[PDB]
Parts: sequence; C-alpha cells; structure tokens
Amino acid sequence: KVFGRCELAAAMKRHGLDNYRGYSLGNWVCAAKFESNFNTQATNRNTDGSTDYGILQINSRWWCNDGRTPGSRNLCNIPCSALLSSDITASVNCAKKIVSDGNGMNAWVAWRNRCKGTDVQAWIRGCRL
Repeated sequence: KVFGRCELAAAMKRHGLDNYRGYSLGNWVCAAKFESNFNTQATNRNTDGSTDYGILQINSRWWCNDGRTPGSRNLCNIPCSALLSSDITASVNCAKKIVSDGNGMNAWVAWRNRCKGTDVQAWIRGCRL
C-alpha cells in the first residue's frame, strides 16, 4: 500500500506515535516519506547483506528475521515480511522499540539527514487529525 500523507499521519496517531518518546507526529511522517516514499512494500538491500523492510525501513540484522541475514538478533520477534503489510501495526510496534534505544530517531538515516532540524510540522499541515 502507498499511503497518502494525511492518511498515514492519521494511522500513526491512532497507533500512539504522536509525541512517542518526545517525537511529534511530523517527525514520523517525515521519516516515512524519505525512508520509503510512504510505500509499505519497500525493500532495500545493504552491503552487509541485511535488508531494510517496509514504511520505516527496519533492518534485518537487528530487528526482524528474514531467513537470510546470518547473526540476525530479531529483537522485534517478527518475520520481516510482516513489516510489508498494508496494516502498519507491526512496523509501528517495532519502531517503538527502536526509538526507545539509546539514539532515538537518529537510528533512521533519512530522518537524521532530511528531517532533523527542519520544519517537520509541515508534514501534517492541512490534515484532519
């Protein structure tokens, strides 16, 4: 599924991401835009052999099991395929575990480089929330 901007904002708010660990909703929408272009089916392979999955590009070396990343830790206890669903529940629940780790949203490269320190409120402006 390719989400609309406000449609995704509304889903993320329902699932409790607005101000989760202090990150306002615009931060999460911005991250999703630049990680996946709002596409739940996005995948990207890394040089170390791991793969990033879904709307928030969660990585198979630490967070989910895809059966082909030796030494995966599967800290979210899910198959990586579950992160490609049109239902973003599993991605949100796993993202909550990731952002509670020491580095916050700096774990997402696209957030650090394209959203941090910008006007992220713009990503939810106009939306009925």
